[PDB]
Amino acid sequence: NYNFNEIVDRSNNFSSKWSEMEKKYGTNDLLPMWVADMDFKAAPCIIDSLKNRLEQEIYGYTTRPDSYNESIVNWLYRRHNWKIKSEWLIYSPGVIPAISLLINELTKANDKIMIQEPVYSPFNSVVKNNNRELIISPLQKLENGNYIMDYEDIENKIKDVKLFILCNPHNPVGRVWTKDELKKLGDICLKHNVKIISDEIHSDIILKKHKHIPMASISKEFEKNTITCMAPTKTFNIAGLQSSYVVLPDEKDYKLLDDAFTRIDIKRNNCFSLVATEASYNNGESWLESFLEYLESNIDFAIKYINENMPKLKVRKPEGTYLLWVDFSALGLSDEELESILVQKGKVALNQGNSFGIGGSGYQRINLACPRSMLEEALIRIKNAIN
Amino acid sequence: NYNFNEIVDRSNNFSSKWSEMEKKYGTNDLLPMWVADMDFKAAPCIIDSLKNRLEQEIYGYTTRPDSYNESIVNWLYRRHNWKIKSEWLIYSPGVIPAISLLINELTKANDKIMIQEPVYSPFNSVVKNNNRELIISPLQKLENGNYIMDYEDIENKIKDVKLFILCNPHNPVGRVWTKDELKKLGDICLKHNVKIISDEIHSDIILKKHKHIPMASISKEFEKNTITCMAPTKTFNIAGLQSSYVVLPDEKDYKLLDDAFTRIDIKRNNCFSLVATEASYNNGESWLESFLEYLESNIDFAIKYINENMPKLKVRKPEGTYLLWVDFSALGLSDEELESILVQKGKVALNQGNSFGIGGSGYQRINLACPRSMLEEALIRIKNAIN
Ligand SMILES: *Cc1c(COP(=O)(O)O)cnc(C)c1O
Ligand SMILES: *Cc1c(COP(=O)(O)O)cnc(C)c1O
Ligand SMILES: [Cl-]
Ligand SMILES: [Cl-]
Ligand SMILES: [Cl-]
Ligand SMILES: [Cl-]
Ligand SMILES: [Mg+2]
Ligand SMILES: [Mg+2]
Ligand SMILES: [Mg+2]
Ligand SMILES: [Mg+2]
Ligand SMILES: [Mg+2]
Ligand SMILES: [Mg+2]
Ligand SMILES: [Mg+2]
Ligand SMILES: [Mg+2]
Ligand SMILES: [Mg+2]
Repeated sequence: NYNFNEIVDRSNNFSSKWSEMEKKYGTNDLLPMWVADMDFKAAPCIIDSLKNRLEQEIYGYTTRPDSYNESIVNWLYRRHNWKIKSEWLIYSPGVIPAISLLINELTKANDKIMIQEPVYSPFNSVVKNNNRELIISPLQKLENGNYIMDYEDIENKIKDVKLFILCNPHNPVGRVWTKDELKKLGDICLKHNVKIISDEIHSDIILKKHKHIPMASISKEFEKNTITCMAPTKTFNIAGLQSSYVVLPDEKDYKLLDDAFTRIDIKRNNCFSLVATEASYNNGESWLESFLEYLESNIDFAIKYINENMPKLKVRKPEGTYLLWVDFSALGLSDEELESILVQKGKVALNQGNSFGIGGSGYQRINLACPRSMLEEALIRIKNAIN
Repeated sequence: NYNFNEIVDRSNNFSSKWSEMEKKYGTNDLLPMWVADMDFKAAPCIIDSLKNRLEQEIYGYTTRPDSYNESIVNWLYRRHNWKIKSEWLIYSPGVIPAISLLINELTKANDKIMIQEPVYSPFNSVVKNNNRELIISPLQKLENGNYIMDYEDIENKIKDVKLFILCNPHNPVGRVWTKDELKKLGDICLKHNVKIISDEIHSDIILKKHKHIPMASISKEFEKNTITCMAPTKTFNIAGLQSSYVVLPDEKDYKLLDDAFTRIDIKRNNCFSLVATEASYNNGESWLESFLEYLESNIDFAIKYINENMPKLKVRKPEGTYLLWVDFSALGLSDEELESILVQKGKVALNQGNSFGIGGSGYQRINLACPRSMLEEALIRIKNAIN
């Protein structure tokens, strides 16, 4: 037991979630339920690792000890049944930096790169900002409200594509893809000699009855065709420490990314990231399991509240991530109108669905990694906004 | 007064200086006097800013409050008499990453970039790793042992150059360029429409009777032709925190670098870098002044020791930086022989002059930002090596 009910003031915590809404929504005087970090304290093991490193009193250039990558190897093996080699790992300050460099190195200007919308908006922008062409294969929104891949669409568009960027679990719709769904996609990509970059940052935030399957874990051929991005940051609420890794089982790919990070001279973890990453994987599993029980309770509470109190809204329980994807289309409001009522009448900040691209219109994304009290206040504000 | 004589054992401090010699020198069992970080504890104000941040116990995405760039603006004004606008500042995790992106955006493949050797080795590799053409204008080593710029050579090689990368103060030779030296260089570059990137990371480490002059501060004409990189990291020994900034008074340059950082999605300080940077500039001046007295004492001690005890070596007192550039050529040993006898017999790890490019042969670089006891030991081991 860790006390996830505890409310922590973040008004003095140099938090973008609490302090950068003015830019985006027009004011900071809103209840923030938008950007994906949590309103929970880091695991005690993380905090103590930071304290111990702080007490050294010298903060020079940091070497990466073998125990760091060993912690990552062991995490992936015991949590995801995927045994990797330490030699396959590259440090990156974040997932999107790594994907950016990978796009620059693995493709030529104007090459086609495929994603599936609605999705995390940096997928769309990182392609365009690198002067490659973005090809969107929208997820299919079924008449039952759920989302699946559009395999027929992918096969129709795949012929001149060079890379496919997968979100697994998929933010914002909350899908934890099954082995069979991943096998179908992976076989298509292999048939067409398309490499997959799998963004698996949400890999540890998986609800009951679901299991994360790394795309690269399915078979040795999928392993060699997949470059995987993961991090401790979403799992343990340590984005402010900046730490991620890339698993590249193909040495040609490894060399290209290693050379790219040499080119921009980004090689070392900061000193706190170093210790917190190792501490989170070696010692954070008990906190994580407790977090996932608390999160599932928040999810169930939120869905029940919505279905009882805002019955015009439609919501499907996510299989993973701590983000809820809620359909407001029955209100008959344009996306701008919906944002305006939520901000001005509700005083609540949710992520606008349209920001995730095709299939986002009419939706809003709500962050449930917060104390129940804060979640309830958010739901009350939404109820007031739409009434 | 601060206790610079205190030895801080860095064996458990995940320090690259103490733990990465095996790669470069064959063995970890050497006294490290190479990589430029200090063997001193951080200023109290830094340690405590980190502790107070740590005790908030939430490490999510970090906003940059106005106070952070205000600290930088105020520092540049009161320390260097250079009044900048906060709107000119772009965050970078380091100086070389910023220069790398600057090179990619301000020039085309195979364009010419000029540097002055011997110089910090990333200046050479950042140009070549970006597939630009490197035009070296060696510094002129005078028969009195000092270094000046080779203006004739610059004028002869500059006609087709796009960018000039200036080191001010110049690592490793320790020059603090005078206003007149900088004016002469700047005018040559302006005549030929050559933009100057000025790496001024050593700007605060300035010895008595010398004064740092930002190239961009000389005039408005110079300001619009100059892009400046600075950081708290060398000053305050916080390279493990990762923080630097770029001053771009030209809005077109600002937009190109802003867009580059958007492309690789590196925008936010880590949470600890944020608080330490502001604390160092708002509260660290007293520590800095004390450090500069201790450093100058160490320099005077080392030069006296060398001239008395290793009289075939030649050394000139640095005007800036904490790095001592010592000529071993009178021993009649090759660079290879020299390196062997220092590592294997002295058991001392110095930076080999040849790593700094043209004009480095015969030289070794020693880091003097350590307790006197450690400096004495290094000098004793160098003496033992060459006897
Ligand atoms: C939050 C998030 C990230 C974070 O990216 P960084 O560049 O590591 O900050 C990456 N991918 C997805 C799908 C996310 O939701
Ligand atoms: C130490 C040093 C740097 C540091 O580079 P970062 O990329 O900030 O680590 C840059 N320039 C010079 C001249 C240096 O001596
Ligand atoms: Cl379904
Ligand atoms: Cl309703
Ligand atoms: Cl002489
Ligand atoms: Cl001698
Ligand atoms: Mg301790
Ligand atoms: Mg097959
Ligand atoms: Mg397997
Ligand atoms: Mg209903
Ligand atoms: Mg406090
Ligand atoms: Mg702000
Ligand atoms: Mg010209
Ligand atoms: Mg002599
Ligand atoms: Mg003595």
